Amino acid sequence: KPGDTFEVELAKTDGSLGISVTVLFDKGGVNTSVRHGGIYVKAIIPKGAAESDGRIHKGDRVLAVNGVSLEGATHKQAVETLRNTGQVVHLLLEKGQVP
Repeated sequence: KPGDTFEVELAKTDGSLGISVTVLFDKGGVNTSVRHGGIYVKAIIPKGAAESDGRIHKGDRVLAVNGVSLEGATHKQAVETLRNTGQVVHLLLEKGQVP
């Protein structure tokens, strides 16, 4: 559903995740304005990964990484955790909105 939680198994082919995420670019919130934002996939850069698996698009909400809630994280901290994770990263997402 367009706000469902899916722990996506995002497998890195080589050059890290294909998702360029932001924490939240403050323009309110595409689902959570009164609530804190998590992390958002801003875009997909080739690689494979998100685009290849075909789950994540340029607007899905990232809640966490394998249950490690990204609440109050800046985009870098999210990605730092996404770099601490190995070849296949599990991310806890919610369906976002597309551009």
